[PDB]
Amino acid sequence: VAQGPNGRALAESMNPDLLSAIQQHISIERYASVTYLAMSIWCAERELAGFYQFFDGEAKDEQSHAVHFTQYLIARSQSNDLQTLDAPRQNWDSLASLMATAFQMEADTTSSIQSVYALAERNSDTRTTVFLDPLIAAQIQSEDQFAYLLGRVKFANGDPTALLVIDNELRAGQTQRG
Amino acid sequence: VAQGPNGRALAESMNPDLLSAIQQHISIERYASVTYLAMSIWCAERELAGFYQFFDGEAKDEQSHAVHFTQYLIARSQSNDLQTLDAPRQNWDSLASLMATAFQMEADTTSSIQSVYALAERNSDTRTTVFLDPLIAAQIQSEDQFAYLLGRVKFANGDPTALLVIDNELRAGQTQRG
Amino acid sequence: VAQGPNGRALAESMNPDLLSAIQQHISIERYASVTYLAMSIWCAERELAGFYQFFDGEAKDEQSHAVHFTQYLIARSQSNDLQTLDAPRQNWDSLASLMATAFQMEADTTSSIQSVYALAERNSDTRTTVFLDPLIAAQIQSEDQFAYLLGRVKFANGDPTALLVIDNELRAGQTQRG
Amino acid sequence: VAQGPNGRALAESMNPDLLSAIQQHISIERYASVTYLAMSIWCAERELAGFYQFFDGEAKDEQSHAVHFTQYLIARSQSNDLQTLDAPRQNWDSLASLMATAFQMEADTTSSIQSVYALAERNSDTRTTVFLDPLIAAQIQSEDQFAYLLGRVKFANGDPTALLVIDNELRAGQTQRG
Ligand SMILES: [Cl-]
Ligand SMILES: [Cl-]
Ligand SMILES: [Cl-]
Ligand SMILES: [Cl-]
Ligand SMILES: [Cl-]
Ligand SMILES: [Cl-]
Ligand SMILES: [Cl-]
Ligand SMILES: [Cl-]
Ligand code: NA
Ligand code: NA
Ligand code: NA
Ligand code: NA
Ligand code: NA
Ligand code: NA
Ligand code: NA
Ligand code: NA
Ligand code: NA
Repeated sequence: VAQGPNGRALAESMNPDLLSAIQQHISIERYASVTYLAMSIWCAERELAGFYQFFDGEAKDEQSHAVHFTQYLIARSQSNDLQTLDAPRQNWDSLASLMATAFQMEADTTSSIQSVYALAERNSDTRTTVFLDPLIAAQIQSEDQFAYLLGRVKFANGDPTALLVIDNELRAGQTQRG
Repeated sequence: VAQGPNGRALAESMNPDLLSAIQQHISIERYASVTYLAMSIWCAERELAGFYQFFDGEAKDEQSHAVHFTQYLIARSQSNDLQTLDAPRQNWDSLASLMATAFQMEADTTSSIQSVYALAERNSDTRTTVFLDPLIAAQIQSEDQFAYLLGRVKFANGDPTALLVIDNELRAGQTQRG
Repeated sequence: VAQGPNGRALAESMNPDLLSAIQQHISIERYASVTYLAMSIWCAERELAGFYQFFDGEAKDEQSHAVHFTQYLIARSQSNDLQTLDAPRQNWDSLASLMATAFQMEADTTSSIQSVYALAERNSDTRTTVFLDPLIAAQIQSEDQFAYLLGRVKFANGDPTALLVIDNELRAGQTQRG
Repeated sequence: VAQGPNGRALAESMNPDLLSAIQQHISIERYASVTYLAMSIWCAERELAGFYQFFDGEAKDEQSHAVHFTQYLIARSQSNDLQTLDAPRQNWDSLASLMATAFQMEADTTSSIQSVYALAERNSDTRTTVFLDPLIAAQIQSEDQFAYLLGRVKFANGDPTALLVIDNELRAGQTQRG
């Protein structure tokens, strides 16, 4: 029995390019987390309490997704490498603009997973494509969700009354098409 | 065992300046109470039933805070001196203007406590700073709350529809960022 | 009514030095969080599942403490400024060495709060000293806790059997003197 | 409607190489089962009752996994071919050595599935890759589990006290990082 780079028994070696890609993806999700935290603060600063609560939860959920990846590396007997985290964006001119960045962030998170997925396929790492499959499924749901929130906010067309209505929807947990 | 000015056994004498400051602070909170009553009436007069209910409760709560201070003086064996209460403001041009006065009233209430706090520190009255600590903590929450209500009302920008939505929020007990 | 730097109604201006100190303290706690995450990974890599679970929870709790500070700034109508997060330490020669760093991290977190506290006292910011008081109280408990965990691990003197026993204690939630 | 080789209606023909690979994989899992039975006996012979119980359950679970594959062949209207089963290994010099073989057995089971998976991809048999996906997911968990058990036993470094502690963990059902 061989030992992996993190010292645990090694079921199957991992290509160093694939390892690096996963470690960077973990950074992407950690960065998405602090971005959603930044977005929650922006919403709180404008009394959009429902949006604040929503993004506070998204930040915690994205961090969980990141930790889920660190557990996979542990499971594969690979080393983790927790990286420097950039500061998030913190200023937006409108809620519509914030939601556009949020949607883009979710889509970019999926692109990162897709990048890791294709590397794993090239390396015939079937453990990793299997591991990623449900995360892609969740990303589809999140993209559908954030398209819904962005589109609904854009439909409001900057009217405060409509944005207060949506804010209250979010506070109630009405965050998807359902 | 010595007797305090109110006739009870005296654990520790209180500086007369500090006593006067507390007695005046009690007046401040009694005045905040009748102000919130005035504000509840203004809201009722305009069918803003949620705001009416909110301010009716604030008036009762502020009175309780005032009585809490009278109990402290009793506990310190100091005399109370319930003072003349000025008439409150009773006219505003808009709900936004009313909420501005309400926010200012809460902040001014905190300033009064801060004034008492600094006097107690000068007099090394640790009973009094300890007694005031949780009241300052509550004031932070109230300031955060009234900033939320004021900001949300200002966001409405005088639109009746938005103000009816917020009114209904208040009736439901949705009065903070949460 | 004046507006604070984050745009909300301003109950009382905050000195920019104090603001900066709080913003940096938020970074300290965010850094403590990712450090505990790093520590949880190290423990998982060595099959110390109880220590892994403990530090996984500490990481989430420290993040919550950080967010609690961001809410205070919101409450004070001050701007947040979420900063770059350094990479954590990730390598230790022994569990005893890891626990030493963990203890030091908790103590350094308290020192940071103490630094903010003294600045607030200089500025007579009683809202902030009151806000910090329960956090200092929690830090005392955490320091007592981490002294217990470190001392118990040191008592084991590197014996694997003893460390497995303690590991199982941690998995069960036995993490303090009780 | 055509009939498959086992006589049932045939939804889609299967390449004979892929069929043979699955039939041999069934043998692999049947062999893993009897190996874990052998391992349970070795542990029972040395009064390691927790390890005995663990491996007794693993043997039954591995047999279930094997039968799950036979059901897939039935579902695909393909013939099963239950093969001669070799005798398992039955002697080890230490629990650490036994656990090394167990870990290797789990990893080799995954390699067999990976081999079948790649054959199915070459044959564009999407039913089979889909069928295998959750089994690969389970194998990741089992590899993580057996790395944990092996690493924990190795950490004990042959000390009977530590091995008794771990034995009791296994009897309680504490068999993973959790
Ligand atoms: Cl908008
Ligand atoms: Cl951006
Ligand atoms: Cl208005
Ligand atoms: Cl006025
Ligand atoms: Cl140690
Ligand atoms: Cl260090
Ligand atoms: Cl051994
Ligand atoms: Cl062998
Ligand atoms: Na902001
Ligand atoms: Na980054
Ligand atoms: Na009136
Ligand atoms: Na008065
Ligand atoms: Na490590
Ligand atoms: Na940092
Ligand atoms: Na204090
Ligand atoms: Na035997
Ligand atoms: Na065989």
